[PDB]
Amino acid sequence: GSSGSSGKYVKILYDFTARNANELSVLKDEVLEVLEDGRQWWKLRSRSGQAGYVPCNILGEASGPSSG
Repeated sequence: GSSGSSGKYVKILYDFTARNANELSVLKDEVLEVLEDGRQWWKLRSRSGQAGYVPCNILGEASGPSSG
């Protein structure tokens, strides 16, 4: 089952079009769920239930104004 309920996320900076399955298709101003980090390409997962790899170049730190 679910391990953690409170982790981290990434806010897409540039709209990316997954060239293949291995890749994930995201848009700008989007927030996916980071699964694998500290690696060449991160593995995010859309709300649709899809998971792919993308460049961290477009990735960016996601933070909120009021949320401890």
